[PDB]
Amino acid sequence: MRVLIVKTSSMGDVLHTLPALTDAQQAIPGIKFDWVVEEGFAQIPSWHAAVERVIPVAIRRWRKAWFSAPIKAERKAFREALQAKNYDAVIDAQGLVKSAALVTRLAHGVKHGMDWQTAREPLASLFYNRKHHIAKQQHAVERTRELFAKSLGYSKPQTQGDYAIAQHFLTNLPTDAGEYAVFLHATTRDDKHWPEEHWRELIGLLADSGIRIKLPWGAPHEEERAKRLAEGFAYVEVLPKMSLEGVARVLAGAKFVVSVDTGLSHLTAALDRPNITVYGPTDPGLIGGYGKNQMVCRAPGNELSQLTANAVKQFIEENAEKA
Repeated sequence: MRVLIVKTSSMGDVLHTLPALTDAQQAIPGIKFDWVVEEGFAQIPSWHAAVERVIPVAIRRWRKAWFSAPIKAERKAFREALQAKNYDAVIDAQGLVKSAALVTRLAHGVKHGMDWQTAREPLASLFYNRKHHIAKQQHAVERTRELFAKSLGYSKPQTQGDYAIAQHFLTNLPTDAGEYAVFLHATTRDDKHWPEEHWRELIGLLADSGIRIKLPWGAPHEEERAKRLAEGFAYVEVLPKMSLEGVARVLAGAKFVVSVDTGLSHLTAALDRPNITVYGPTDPGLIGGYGKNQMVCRAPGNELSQLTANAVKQFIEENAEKA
């Protein structure tokens, strides 16, 4: 059986889809999935054993010069790749009209997706052959697991979802795995960041522990902050720029992680690494991580400036058993 997955964006949304493939591979021996995903996240699906072909898209980039010869060429190559195989099922786990009309609609095979009552955008339901009702009030991971189970004819397992991508890295973990923690400081919005002053204080508190701390960056402003945080601490290192797979490997080797609500926090969760995520303006109950060793640290008044490093360390210490 070969199934096509349409779930292109939000690194977190892509990662939250992994447990459903695991369920499926366990219920349907031999099943393989092809996956249409945004180019920036294309490496993620390749880490799962049940994935065969990864078909990258770049909707936002293409949208800015849609009919230019270059993009025109890219899109043609994309449509040809997308329509090459006749699938036993196409599962749109995105539920957005944009991706349903540009991708799902063009695939060959019975198309499954969320119904009018439960799709992110109700109208998206019209592009599917099979509309499944997936209760909105549950974690995104469970919703996708339910969708796959309903689309493929098996009951969703009662056990904790398993992303099953850690095994891809365990074979080649960094030589210093377990000797360091990773602090994920970069995110998408001013108020979602934990003040640098606090990050530095937390780092200071771990000075005599013997632990090393590594800081990632992917953009100049992020590197600049990383350098400011590492300034003065010999046990802190600013990582070189790397691919998503590269940072995933670093995360795979971290004893634990402290992070803000950001894409890499969801990656950390997918790799089964103990993680303390600090929340302010965003609600963990609505958009938090899935993983069991994923810990939620709420800032007082949903204001991260109010979250002290002492509280975060105290938090790490009373949740140490989890880590």
